[PDB]
Amino acid sequence: ITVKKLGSRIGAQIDGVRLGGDLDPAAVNEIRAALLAHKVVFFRGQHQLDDAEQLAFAGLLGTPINRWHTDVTFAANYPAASVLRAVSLPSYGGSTLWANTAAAYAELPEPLKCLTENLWALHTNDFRTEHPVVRVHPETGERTLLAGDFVRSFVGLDSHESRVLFEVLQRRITMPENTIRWNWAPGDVAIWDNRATQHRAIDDYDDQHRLMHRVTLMGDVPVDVYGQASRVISGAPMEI
Amino acid sequence: LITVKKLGSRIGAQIDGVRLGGDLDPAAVNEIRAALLAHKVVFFRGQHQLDDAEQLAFAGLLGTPIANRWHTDVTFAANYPAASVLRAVSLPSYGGSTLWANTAAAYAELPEPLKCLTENLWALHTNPDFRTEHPVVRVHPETGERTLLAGDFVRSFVGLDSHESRVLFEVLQRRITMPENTIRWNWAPGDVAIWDNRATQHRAIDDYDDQHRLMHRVTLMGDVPVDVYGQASRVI
Ligand SMILES: [Fe+3]
Ligand SMILES: [Fe+3]
Repeated sequence: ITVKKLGSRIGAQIDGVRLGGDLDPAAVNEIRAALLAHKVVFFRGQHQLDDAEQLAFAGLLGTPINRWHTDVTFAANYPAASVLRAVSLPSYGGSTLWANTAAAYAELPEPLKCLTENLWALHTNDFRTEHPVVRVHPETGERTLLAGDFVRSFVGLDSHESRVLFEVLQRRITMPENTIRWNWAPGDVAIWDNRATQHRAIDDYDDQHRLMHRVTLMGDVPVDVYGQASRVISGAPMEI
Repeated sequence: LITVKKLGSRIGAQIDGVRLGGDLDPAAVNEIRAALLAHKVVFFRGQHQLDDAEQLAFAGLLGTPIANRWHTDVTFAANYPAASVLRAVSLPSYGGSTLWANTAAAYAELPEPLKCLTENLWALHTNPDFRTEHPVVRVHPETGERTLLAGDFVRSFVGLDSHESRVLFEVLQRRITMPENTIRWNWAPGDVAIWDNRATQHRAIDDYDDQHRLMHRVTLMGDVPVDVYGQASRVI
């Protein structure tokens, strides 16, 4: 199977694969590895995928369970990844954005690294979690920025400071050079590494009917560059 | 003779029981120097005898004789002044007060993430074509206190873009100039101020309309800053 790089920082297309439960572990590995490298990966023409068969496919990768965000970061062990398929699409608009939060850390100036490495944030939805702003990716070892719309404030700074620094970091993360905007066709499937991305839907299709189907994979508790784990202030962990 | 009286919990003190001038006791000079370094700006009242001559001579006893935006003096230069001695000559009928902020306390009260940031940030200062790259945290060469070096002569932070620079500059300045960290002085005739330019910012206030206001300043030579790693500011 084949992997086409869609831009220099994020995104790839994968060809030669019919997604579903029957996949050869060597293929499944190539996909996993493509996902970890490119952060978000696309398959086209998967018209045969239905609800049951998406789930089944998801199951080979891990364990099934508007504004820029990482999914369910108001919880401690937020998802590692999702598989999203187009079901019915609008006649125009409806594209989706992803940003690479590992590339975004790696390109911080040294002073902003020192800042983010030591910075922690309260995320909320009731769910309240203090997470580090820089996590060590458990599979890749890359440090990734952890922020997005669930953030309420930063631990130890005031309102005004929190909001300003939040915007500084979000502007780097969402800089067009670090993002991919996907135009959805029928039979499109997307898979993203939620431990190294943010995403955002675009509401540019007037009130048109749109329906996607998503399967989400269970993820772990972030740890910072010192090994300290996120802290539950409020709410339960996610469970299967 | 001399007493030093705290004027605010973070900055400022008045010193009485001292006629300023070239004639001062070395113990008296030292007790002033001490207060200046602890309190960042100090004030002497009723110094009606002082004149240009006696101020310069007094200034000479402290070190070596060389505005309504918040700034540290002459930071576009590498070896910017350590301190200044300033006397009211002619004050307006209203207005004319002056602000100082304590840039050592400002550093010290930074959340640690922000200390990390500032310990590693360098700023380009400019002004007739002066340009220096200063650390944002300098190590005070007499007290060893770490102090924020910023103010209006800053154009940008090194390795950061324009938007970022501005935004972080404003985050810093907001902490530095928080009213709890500042002193606003109402000048009376005979008043003299001395401030440590290595641990302050100051600001004049233009709330006296047209009027004439005249002060006399004697500035003292300071050395080049170094960061917390020993690195010197670099002339461009
Ligand atoms: Fe989402
Ligand atoms: Fe000045």
